Amino acid sequence: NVIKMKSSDFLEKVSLAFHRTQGLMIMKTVYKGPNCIEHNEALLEEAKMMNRLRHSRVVKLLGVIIEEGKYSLVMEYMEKGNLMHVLKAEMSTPLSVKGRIILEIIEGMAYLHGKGVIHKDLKPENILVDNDFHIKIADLGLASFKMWSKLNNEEHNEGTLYYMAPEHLNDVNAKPTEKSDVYSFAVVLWAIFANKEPYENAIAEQQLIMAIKSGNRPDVDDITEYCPREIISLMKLCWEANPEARPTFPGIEEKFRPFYLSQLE
Ligand SMILES: COc1cc2c(cn1)N(C)C(=O)[C@@H](NC(=O)c1nc3n(n1)[C@H](c1ccccc1)CC3)CC2
Repeated sequence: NVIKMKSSDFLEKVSLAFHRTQGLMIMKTVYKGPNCIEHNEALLEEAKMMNRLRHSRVVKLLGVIIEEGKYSLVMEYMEKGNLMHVLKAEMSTPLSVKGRIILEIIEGMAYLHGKGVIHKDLKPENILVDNDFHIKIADLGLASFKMWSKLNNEEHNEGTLYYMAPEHLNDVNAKPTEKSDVYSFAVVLWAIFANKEPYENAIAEQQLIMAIKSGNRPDVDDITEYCPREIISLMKLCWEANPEARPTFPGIEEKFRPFYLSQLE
């Protein structure tokens, strides 16, 4: 359940926050300025609906702060940051854990798709990791928070394409689908084993967009550490140019869970 929390609930732009009674949380204040009270109940219900997406692999929206001219969202604190932070830490992550993170991403995405939620911005920054290396899927760019996103863009307030299905590059009139997210997943799979972002040799945005739409993909030979052949096959399957040929997350799960259990766990 969501709390209509108050600024007063916290000790004296994104920022750490210590709730006076509940503890560490993440706050994004989305808006400062004129009153716009007419938006209040829609902002609250939208937060309620996002808060109703509950699953072990989906991040919890803990509270909102709705005040005279200050609107803030409050999220649970994931101790190890996002997945790229984890992949780029000095201490390595063993193959078993990488396999589990993949399985858990599949579960969160199957759950979301089960509820009719198309993420549209899946990427390592939206995959958060707790102290025990379990993951939760987040929506930090507010791609599913329609009203808060508009609130964030209002005039009187005070981006990466690596993971975008090629159908959406240079085409803002295509509607994203579940297969859009599957493509993103494919590139996340590559990042997990490369321990870095793809396309490091790309020079210009227009060169990248045109290259990916012509069929360029992340360089599989650039994976130095060991990567199971089945996982190389999965990412190639998941980033096929034809969206209708990419599998669903339930189809992915039925393949990868028995492979995870028998080979990587
Ligand atoms: C650093 O930038 C950000 C951006 C934000 C935040 C922290 N750092 N805070 C404080 C949040 O609360 C974020 N919330 C989410 O991303 C969020 N909340 C939920 N989800 N994501 C879940 C979800 C996941 C995927 C799709 C839809 C909903 C349901 C609850 C959105 C705004």
